[PDB]
Amino acid sequence: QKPGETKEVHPQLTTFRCTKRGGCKPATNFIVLDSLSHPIHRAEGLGPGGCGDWGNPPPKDVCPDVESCAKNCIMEGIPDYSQYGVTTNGTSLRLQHILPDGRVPSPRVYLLDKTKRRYEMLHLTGFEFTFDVDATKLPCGMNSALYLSEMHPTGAKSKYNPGGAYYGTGYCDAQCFVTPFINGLGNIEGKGSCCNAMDIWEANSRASHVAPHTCNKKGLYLCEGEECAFEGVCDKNGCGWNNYRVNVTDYYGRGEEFKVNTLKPFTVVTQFLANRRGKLEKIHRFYVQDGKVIESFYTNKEGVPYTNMIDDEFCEATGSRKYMELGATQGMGEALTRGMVLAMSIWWDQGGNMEWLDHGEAGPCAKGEGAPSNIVQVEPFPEVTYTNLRWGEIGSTY
Ligand SMILES: *[C@@H]1O[C@H](CO)[C@@H](O)[C@H](O)[C@H]1NC(C)=O
Ligand SMILES: *[C@@H]1O[C@H](CO)[C@@H](O)[C@H](O)[C@H]1NC(C)=O
Repeated sequence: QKPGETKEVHPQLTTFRCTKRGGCKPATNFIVLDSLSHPIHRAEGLGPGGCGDWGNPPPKDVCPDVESCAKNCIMEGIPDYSQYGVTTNGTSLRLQHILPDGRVPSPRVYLLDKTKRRYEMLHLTGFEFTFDVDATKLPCGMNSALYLSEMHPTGAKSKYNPGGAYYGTGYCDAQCFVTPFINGLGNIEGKGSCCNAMDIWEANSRASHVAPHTCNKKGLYLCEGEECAFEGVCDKNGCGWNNYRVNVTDYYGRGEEFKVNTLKPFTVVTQFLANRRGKLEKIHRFYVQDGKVIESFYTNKEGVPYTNMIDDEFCEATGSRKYMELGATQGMGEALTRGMVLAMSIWWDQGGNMEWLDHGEAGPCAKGEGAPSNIVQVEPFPEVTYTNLRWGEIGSTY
């Protein structure tokens, strides 16, 4: 859409680049909200309303073609990110789901490089990514997420998309969802926005999930028809890793009786281990709390290979068919090596209560506990804070 008059004021976030010899060194980065979360309205004289809702093409009368959509739909800058539940303080990023004015911004943001015009590209095969988190105010049904998508570095800045990454354009993931704009351009044919995605962190205070998602396409692919579906170009399900699903029920939760106690803040380490030819082979997650390393659990379920790490053998044995067919752990790693954009978000799920994260086989939450109508009785103001984002050499971030 056309950038409007209103100025965009991005929150600044200090992050770190780490090596064993040099330790962790500060770097200046900026934070940008998703393009379609900025105010999107019609050009002067066309009346009130936006340019389409999630899941659909843009409206045909303001957008009959890309060129008309590019002048008839306006995307305003956000001068005060706090009005969308997004604030920073030095090395910390606070995401608030619900505000006191009653809105539910549910923010999704990306990490911009120091120029503000290009996303920070992370290349993590053979390296590790680490962060500290406070998950106390995330009850059953909430999802705080921190992940990588293979978005274009400038947000696909182009003739009809002059805003680019400065405005948060170019979102994609492995779900191939239909959005009214893709790469900042009206999505006239209602295609889906597809790309490889590494779900580093999807969690609340009750459960923690990790999952790589492969696609057989490089970068953002605009799919049509069956390309967008389950047997198409991307792996919807991913290769999931959750202590509850592998029958280790005392690892993570609210209380001293769990090895990772979500009543207190903790550190989350994720290592992308490669073979001697440079291809990703294993994904290893462990935690640090109160100055002590907390090793990963090992699997404990009949029919699941004994492992403390994500790998092809584990993914295949747990039924992750599309993950294997669309590239497997090596394919995930090839996307990581090309370069990925960091996304952070906080959201709930009116349709299914986030059951795949923390109910049944996945956690301790009861049927209905995760509904939004019930979340607000437990915690009226859900939020998450991420602090000291840092990445680099194996063994150097913690
Ligand atoms: C920013 O962080 C410092 C602690 O490092 C804290 O003392 C201060 O209250 C924080 N600022 C805001 C606006 O919360
Ligand atoms: C789950 O773990 C318990 C031990 O805590 C064990 O008795 C049970 O057999 C395990 N279940 C499966 C399906 O392996």
